[PDB]
Amino acid sequence: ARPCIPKSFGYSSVVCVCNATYCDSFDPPTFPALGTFSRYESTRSGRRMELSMGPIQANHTGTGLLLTLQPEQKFQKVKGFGGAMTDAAALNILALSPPAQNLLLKSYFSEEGIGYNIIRVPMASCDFSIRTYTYADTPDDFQLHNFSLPEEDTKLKIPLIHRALQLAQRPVSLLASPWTSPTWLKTNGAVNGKGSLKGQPGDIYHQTWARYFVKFLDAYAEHKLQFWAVTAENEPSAGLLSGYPFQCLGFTPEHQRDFIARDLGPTLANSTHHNVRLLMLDDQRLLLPHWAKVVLTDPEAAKYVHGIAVHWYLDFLAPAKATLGETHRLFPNTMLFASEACVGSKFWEQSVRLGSWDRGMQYSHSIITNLLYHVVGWTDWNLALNPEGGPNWVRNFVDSPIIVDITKDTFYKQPMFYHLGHFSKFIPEGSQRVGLVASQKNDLDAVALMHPDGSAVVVVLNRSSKDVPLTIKDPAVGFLETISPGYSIHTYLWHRQ
Ligand SMILES: *[C@H]1O[C@H](CO)[C@@H](O)[C@H](O)[C@H]1NC(C)=O
Repeated sequence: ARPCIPKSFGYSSVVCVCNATYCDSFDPPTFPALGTFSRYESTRSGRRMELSMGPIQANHTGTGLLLTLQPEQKFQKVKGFGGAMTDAAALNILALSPPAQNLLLKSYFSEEGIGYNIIRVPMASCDFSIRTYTYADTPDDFQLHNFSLPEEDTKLKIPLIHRALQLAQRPVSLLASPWTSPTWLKTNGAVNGKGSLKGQPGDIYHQTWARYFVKFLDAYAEHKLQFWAVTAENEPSAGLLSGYPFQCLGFTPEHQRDFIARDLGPTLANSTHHNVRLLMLDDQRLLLPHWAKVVLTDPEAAKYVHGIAVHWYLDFLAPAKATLGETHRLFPNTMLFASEACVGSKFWEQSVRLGSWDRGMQYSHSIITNLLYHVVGWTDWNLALNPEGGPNWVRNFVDSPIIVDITKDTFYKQPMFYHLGHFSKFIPEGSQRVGLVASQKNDLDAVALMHPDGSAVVVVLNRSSKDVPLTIKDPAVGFLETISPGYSIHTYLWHRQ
């Protein structure tokens, strides 16, 4: 029930200011009767997920673009939306006073916020850490007797995850991903650079690494936290590049295939955590469908892979059809999940641009393209970063939906936050993407889904500067007459009975 406190920092739009005693928020969900729709709108001009309502009439007065809901045409069901609880995000959140911390967590996970239901958790350190470390740095301890969780986990990440679940509107799913293994298991004996596991799949090195996954899950289970899934490795292709700066662990598609088939798969299966899902790839989509073909065409490996995790750098171009589309065609029964997204890597662009509407549009656009190409989930990177895009021990290069200003006990909600929210808040787990036919060529990006209870949700993004007259038809209800303003994003919701 609290509006956004706008503030400009010289970019295309504003950020919403939050501190220890104030943050913009929503009232509990209130669903209108059949014949009425709810519209949430955000615009570059300043509007932030503002709610309005209107009628769905039997008569059609519009003569422009028409989007027709086709509920009978069913597609993928949604797993959820969320972000990463990296060391950096945790450090930034915990730098605020407790009252502010709660307003930030509520913004993300609460019904008063945008209802995140997914949190990606790095297994030990990555570039968004203030130091390098793994859970077993003590050399040659192949039985992992000295495996343990550091302060980053027990004092920062875990307590914040518990608080998020507590505030959570919906059940939250945890996803774990490792960047590097202890250095004594790597060919190059370093946390980064070009290096992979030593030996070959099946040996003591590969068996210890797989055991590490189990140890990680055990440790977190001791802290009353269970995981929905883990990925086989974060960006496995990065560890094949000479001089790679961040923590990594190289795997060729063939190496991952064998590691999963011979080590990871069996090990997780024979553990008490057998129900945890295993996602392969967890890398850029331009590596598809090749990586998919190499791993999934091997029965011994395929039987352990539940889905394919993909990453994407919004600042770059990548054909979705040749990657996501082709991969779904070749393996229609293996879910596609976006495990990491980020923007601002442009060498000429600042890592953090407070109030950038473009970066927001890149987020919602990416989510729509993903949804239109079978993806069941979209996961952001760092939940929060400081004004310089840190802390990062190597270098700051990406933005974050929420920026924390510790010296002022305040945090800013970027347009990215709201563009993400237009989906995360209104698309609960179990929602199913359905048909939405455009009557003619247009400049809008749109997607329709059906909630588990049968109600409809349609997101419309206008990345152009011109207002677009629009009519949305639901065969069972009628016509919804509206207008998609230039540089705006809308989420429409309505009962179908
Ligand atoms: C920031 O939040 C409110 C809203 O603008 C502002 O009036 C106040 O000065 C700050 N709140 C506190 C006490 O931190």
